[PDB]
Amino acid sequence: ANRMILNETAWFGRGAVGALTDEVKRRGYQKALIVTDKTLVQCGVVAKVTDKMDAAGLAWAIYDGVVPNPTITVVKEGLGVFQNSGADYLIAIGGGSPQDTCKAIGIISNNPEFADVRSLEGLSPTNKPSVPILAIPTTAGTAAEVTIGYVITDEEKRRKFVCVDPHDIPQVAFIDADMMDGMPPALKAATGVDALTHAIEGYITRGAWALTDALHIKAIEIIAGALRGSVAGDKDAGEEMALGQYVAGMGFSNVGVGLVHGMAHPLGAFYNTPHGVANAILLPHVMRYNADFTGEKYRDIARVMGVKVEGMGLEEARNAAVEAVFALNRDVGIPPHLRDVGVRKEDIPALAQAALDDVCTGGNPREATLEDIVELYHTAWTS
Amino acid sequence: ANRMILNETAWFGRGAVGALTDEVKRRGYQKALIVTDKTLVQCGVVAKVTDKMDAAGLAWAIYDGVVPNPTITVVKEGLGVFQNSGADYLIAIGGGSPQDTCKAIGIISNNPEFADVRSLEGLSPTNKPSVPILAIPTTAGTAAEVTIGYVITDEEKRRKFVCVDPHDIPQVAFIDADMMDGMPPALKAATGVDALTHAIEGYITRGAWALTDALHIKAIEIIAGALRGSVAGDKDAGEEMALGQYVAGMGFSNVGVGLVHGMAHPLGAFYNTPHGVANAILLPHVMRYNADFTGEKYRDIARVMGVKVEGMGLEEARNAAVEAVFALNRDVGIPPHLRDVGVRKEDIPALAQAALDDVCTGGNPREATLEDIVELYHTAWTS
Ligand SMILES: Nc1ncnc2c1ncn2[C@@H]1O[C@H](COP(=O)(O)OP(=O)(O)OC[C@H]2O[C@@H](O)[C@H](O)[C@@H]2O)[C@@H](O)[C@H]1O
Ligand SMILES: Nc1ncnc2c1ncn2[C@@H]1O[C@H](COP(=O)(O)OP(=O)(O)OC[C@H]2O[C@@H](O)[C@H](O)[C@@H]2O)[C@@H](O)[C@H]1O
Ligand SMILES: [Fe+3]
Ligand SMILES: [Fe+3]
Repeated sequence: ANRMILNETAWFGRGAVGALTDEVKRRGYQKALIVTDKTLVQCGVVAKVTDKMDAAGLAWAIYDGVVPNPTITVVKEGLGVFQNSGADYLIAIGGGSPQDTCKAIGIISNNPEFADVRSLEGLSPTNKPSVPILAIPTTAGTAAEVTIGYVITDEEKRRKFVCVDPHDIPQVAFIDADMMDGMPPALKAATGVDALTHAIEGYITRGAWALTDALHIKAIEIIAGALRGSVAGDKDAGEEMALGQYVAGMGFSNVGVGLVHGMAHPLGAFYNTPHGVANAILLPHVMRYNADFTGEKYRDIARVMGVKVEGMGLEEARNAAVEAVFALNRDVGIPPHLRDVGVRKEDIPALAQAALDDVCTGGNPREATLEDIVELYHTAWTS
Repeated sequence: ANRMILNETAWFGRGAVGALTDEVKRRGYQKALIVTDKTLVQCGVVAKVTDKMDAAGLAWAIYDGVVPNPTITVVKEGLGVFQNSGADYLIAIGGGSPQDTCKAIGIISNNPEFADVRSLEGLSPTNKPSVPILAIPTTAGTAAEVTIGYVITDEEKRRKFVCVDPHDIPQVAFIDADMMDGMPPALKAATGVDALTHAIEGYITRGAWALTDALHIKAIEIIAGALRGSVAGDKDAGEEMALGQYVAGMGFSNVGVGLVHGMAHPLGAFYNTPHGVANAILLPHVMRYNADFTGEKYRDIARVMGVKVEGMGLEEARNAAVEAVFALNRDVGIPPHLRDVGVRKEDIPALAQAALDDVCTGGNPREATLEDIVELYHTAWTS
């Protein structure tokens, strides 16, 4: 049998954060700890929520110590602030980095034996549900509001580790493009191709079945339809992106992804590479590697990305899908090679070993060796 | 902004009830009341769960007093057993009738002021969640396991009333075709077209939006593909129906249905007509009537029901959508006329009034008048 973890309650559309104060009152919670980052505070995005909480008369403290590719130190610091604050619930406001940090804090608080943080890696054997989380994404990106996965950086061991736990599922998700509009075009592109990567990897993942197939092929159609428009400042396309990224979440959380995420994670660990930029550069090269092990599925990807596949042979349709991704990356301004984002040639062996051991690689529909991954890094590295 | 209530946890596929004993142990629950009917006990369907519970040493009691179109009397009786059972959670085993009875019991148990049952009608103003419910459907049919609506028969007022309450959502759903196989062909046919009615009405309902559109159109595709096979005893067909009927639920719960359900409920109240048969006979007639208020959506329906809709204009396509429904009904042995199932012509005015006042009607994409519902009943009634 196949398990699906989803949000019991989610609110969708511009003004969705409007529903937060009523949801909190209904659940009888006392005091929030908002988990977020310096930018989202300074930019006024956090105030969009806190102003409504102030008006509703709902108490909150804040932790904005989160940095991109959040570290063990960031988690431990956040858990301390959560403890000193007297909060009884969590509000995650931001992208994957603040939301993953929130999940770790929420989990360790009710599962104190995991306080070293790195011991959460894998299928965390937690006995207790997280401290309730209310989740408000600010990127059109990670779907952390609906997934059971979170990614923390172990700096001592220079690796990103994936934690997978149904106990970390937020009680309510607020998916509001008014929280997303501040994203610089480059961030919309990076988080948008992260979402496309979730949906493409999820579509072809080893554990894929009919329900996740339906969710993923819909997310690919929405994301591929909307991302250029959203990067160009189109407000309706940003709302479409907000839905597409979430629908990708509903799928990949529950079945897995593949070698793109496997190879992206060590780039974050080694260089602090933005996760979506890493995914974006790797994705077409990994799709090529995986192509002959995906059955009819690249035909579907090509069709909902705007290719006429009607009279195409299967290998022709597979190339069309790969080229459609190279073209999207070009159109939204992601550079074509890993060298362009500062990946060192010397590091490929260590990166390849880290990728081989990443939790995500297990879902890849083609079984990757060390030599395959070394070669993929090289192919993606330069022309 | 649009709200989605879904199951936080759900298990899908043949053998999915195998996940029940672990879900109960992880939630620390001490004793179930199983809410079901005598037919499911008799056929050993209930034993498929209680045998697994016995092996895991999990305590249960049974209430099997549920009848089709469950009554205020049945709810009060089951409630009485729950209170004297010492149970701390519920397992609903059966179609809509047990699952809806189970939700009424679980709501009233934790919201005792609703003991008269009829005070639940509409957006039930409950302050507390239901007693936790684990939902196991045995028809390929109502999606009661994932919806927030339940339907009780008021015998003194001769009407079915809808109770809509986020507090009633089951904690875990187990969607297991093995629990469904024993449906007589006629029951697979009726519940299957109920599922199709949810998906079609959900797709064209007034509250419809992007997420519910994608769920409903996918559910129409799965059900149109699978239903003939499942009725004829095909294993895989039955598993596809089990998924499709659930996917329809994920949508219609959250946005509504229309005049088919509005007109079906009075037939249940007046004659105890099976819900699915009532929906089946009415569906193609009401689609016809709605056609001109559904923009392009009947184009999409005809397509996913296997009609080459390429050359066609909007009215060609609209009519093909309707005939695709007409044909499916015939093939699965559904009476094509209301007079076949003992609907009396004299009652049509009274039925029309009840249908105009049924909440499901409010979601209908075309705003119905009394005389329109009178005419639709007459159309659906004759040979
Ligand atoms: N609406 C916004 N407007 C402006 N800047 C924003 C906005 N939302 C986020 N940012 C900024 O974008 C930068 C990247 O934020 P992240 O949270 O790191 O981005 P995201 O891609 O959503 O999350 C990545 C993280 O999630 C994991 O899945 C992944 O492994 C990685 O750790 C930060 O400086 C953040 O302040
Ligand atoms: N697996 C099965 N095998 C054999 N018989 C079965 C099975 N499942 C159900 N039945 C029998 O089918 C009959 C109809 O069962 P219901 O639960 O009434 O059917 P369903 O269509 O699932 O629910 C209808 C109810 O749901 C509401 O949406 C609607 O208003 C109505 O009250 C009953 O006699 C029941 O015992
Ligand atoms: Fe990702
Ligand atoms: Fe129904």
